[PDB]
Amino acid sequence: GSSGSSGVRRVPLFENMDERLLDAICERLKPCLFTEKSYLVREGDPVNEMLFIIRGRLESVTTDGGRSGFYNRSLLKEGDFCGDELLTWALDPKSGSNLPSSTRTVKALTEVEAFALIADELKFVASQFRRSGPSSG
Repeated sequence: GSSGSSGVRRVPLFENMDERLLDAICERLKPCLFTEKSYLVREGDPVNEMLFIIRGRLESVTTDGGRSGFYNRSLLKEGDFCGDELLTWALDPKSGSNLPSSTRTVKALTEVEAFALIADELKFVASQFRRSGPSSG
């Protein structure tokens, strides 16, 4: 592609995370791209890997709940992350009830450009670091 400036500019997700944890997680980033009819996250289904939107577009759709009609369609802005729950999942070792779940169902309508992130590698680097303490602050 190009490889220049990485997203996660001012993302809250990586608030507690440390640089070392970033690079590590970054080093995990694998070369992959999403095409038409490409499902990133699925509501109700487990999450194997997370996708960090670097630069592209996507469509958010829901099934459960809703209002006026059916399936509330929507769009995500730039830097929008899906299955973010995974991030926490890894950050949460206590949570050992199978892979996490997505918040909504997103798809790829146009050529998207982002990387992939496996929970395993995540949790690994997550636990390895393990930086929380007796809730200080």
